[PDB]
Amino acid sequence: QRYLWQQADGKRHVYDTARHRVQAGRPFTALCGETVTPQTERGDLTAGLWFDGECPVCTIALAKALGWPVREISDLAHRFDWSPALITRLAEVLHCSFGEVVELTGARM
Ligand SMILES: [Zn+2]
Repeated sequence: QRYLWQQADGKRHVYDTARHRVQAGRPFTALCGETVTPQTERGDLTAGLWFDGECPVCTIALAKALGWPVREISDLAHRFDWSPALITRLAEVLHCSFGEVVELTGARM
């Protein structure tokens, strides 16, 4: 498995095992491009205690990276609430326009 989940900075992010090794107190850069530090006191190093919500940008980015059809990624995207900052970041990660992410994610408003 090239990609694994890892809770850090209050969300379950995904990371590329070819580029990072997870260690307590050490930063890594997740698929969403956020640099995050797992901490033992937050339960980050104990998988049975991962209670944070999933990182929406990492989730969508993982599906895209596993080669999902755009319709399926869209259904997946619809189960998150997308702030404008989340749309912008996903746009940067998918390397597409803001308008295409709005369409993909069903973000209204
Ligand atoms: Zn993330």
